[PDB]
Amino acid sequence: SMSVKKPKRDDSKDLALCSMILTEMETHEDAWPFLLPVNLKLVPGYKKVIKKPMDFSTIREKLSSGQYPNLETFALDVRLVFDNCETFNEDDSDIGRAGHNMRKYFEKKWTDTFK
Repeated sequence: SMSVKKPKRDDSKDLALCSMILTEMETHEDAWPFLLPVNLKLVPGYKKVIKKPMDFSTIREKLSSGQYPNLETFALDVRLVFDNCETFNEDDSDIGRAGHNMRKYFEKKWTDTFK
């Protein structure tokens, strides 16, 4: 509350560390569905169904330009990528499996780096 604060957690490396995680996600072999924004002209249904599209290139640009106020807003956009994928793709599809694999990969790196 006013003039009453928990001890200050060091957040000075968060930017660098989120960039590293994002690099590891970018270079994973199953990243290919997620590297670029879904082409809303060429994929029927996407625009109407997926209210907030997100992809790794968009996260990278937001990251690089100070548009994440903290590491939690960064994790929310990563999770959005996989939540969108589960909304639009069957579990038993190459893309559906890719999204489950990548979410696992991310959540481990996240826990190991920050928890």
